[PDB]
Amino acid sequence: GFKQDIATIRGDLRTYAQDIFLAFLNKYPDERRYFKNYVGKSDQELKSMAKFGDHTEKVFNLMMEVADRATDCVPLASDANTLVQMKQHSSLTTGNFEKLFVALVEYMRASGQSFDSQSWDRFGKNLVSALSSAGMK
Amino acid sequence: GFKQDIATIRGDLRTYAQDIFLAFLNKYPDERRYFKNYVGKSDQELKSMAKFGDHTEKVFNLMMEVADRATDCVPLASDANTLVQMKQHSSLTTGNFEKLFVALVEYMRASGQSFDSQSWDRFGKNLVSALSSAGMK
Ligand code: HEM
Ligand code: HEM
Ligand SMILES: Oc1ccc(Cl)cc1
Ligand SMILES: Oc1ccc(Cl)cc1
Repeated sequence: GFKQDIATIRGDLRTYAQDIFLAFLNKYPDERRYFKNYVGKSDQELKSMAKFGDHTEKVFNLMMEVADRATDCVPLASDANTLVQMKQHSSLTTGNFEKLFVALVEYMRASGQSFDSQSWDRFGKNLVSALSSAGMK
Repeated sequence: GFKQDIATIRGDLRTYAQDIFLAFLNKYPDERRYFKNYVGKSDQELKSMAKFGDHTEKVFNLMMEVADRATDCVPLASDANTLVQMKQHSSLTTGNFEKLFVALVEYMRASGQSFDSQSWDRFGKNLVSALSSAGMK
């Protein structure tokens, strides 16, 4: 289930992080406007940019911690508050997060691994509600 | 064949029991709610818990006894009745058992071992029928 999925992702995190974030950017190409120098590039081109791998891994490092600190897929209020207050997130709204989780869930349902995709959908929804509660537009 | 599979499983009952049970919960995550003490725990966390290894083994011990007592993958009526009237199975339906055997067969097919998967599928089918006859919804 959800807890084991965290361990699964953490066991091969860079690969899962890149593949999920790529799924997100390919599903929602206009989301590249938040990220400098990602436009006009194929997956393989992105994966060879030093910053892409480093940054995507850090995002998923933190996502796994938030998920791991959750109870029944409900994140901590302080984790939501940190995500809202991060300067790197100043121009984001809940819809950015919703779209990332739609892509994440769709990646999980399509993959060879027995992810508990329904729990990640719940977690995504609960995170969006928490971000809203913490003051994200 | 089926008889050898019973010997194989019995030979390392702890491991196979835990492996197949987890394959079951992974394929059908909603089933975890029947085991409230296993909720929100990783696979390694679960294996450190006394009752997880002990109770899952006891489940598969009885499964093997039922399997061994069967003729041509047809279990005894008395064994089916034991399963229906166990207090722990009061809120269960044949669908719970179907799912366990679907996962068990999938596990067998995906393992590198020459399990008689078709026989376990048939055993599962015959047991589900027997449970129904014994009054399980
Ligand atoms: C649970 C979901 C998310 C987590 C845990 C998270 C976490 C992080 C972390 C840890 C960083 C720092 C990375 C670094 O400096 O190397 C970062 C940066 C950033 N994030 Fe988020 N993030 C999430 C969702 C999103 C979403 C949905 C977007 C927009 C679609 C976004 C946009 C950005 C941007 C623009 C930066 C700075 C530029 C960059 O790293 O390329 N984040 N995020
Ligand atoms: C042929 C298949 C099955 C056999 C032989 C079997 C046998 C057993 C046995 C021997 C126990 C007692 C374990 C102990 O406490 O020492 C048990 C308990 C229990 N079983 Fe079943 N079972 C089967 C299928 C299922 C299924 C499909 C479910 C639900 C999805 C289920 C749910 C439970 C629950 C909730 C308990 C009590 C929890 C616990 O033991 O900690 N069983 N079963
Ligand atoms: O640098 C990155 C990489 C992935 C995400 Cl979701 C956000 C920022
Ligand atoms: O504790 C347990 C473990 C597995 C099963 Cl089927 C029932 C109870």
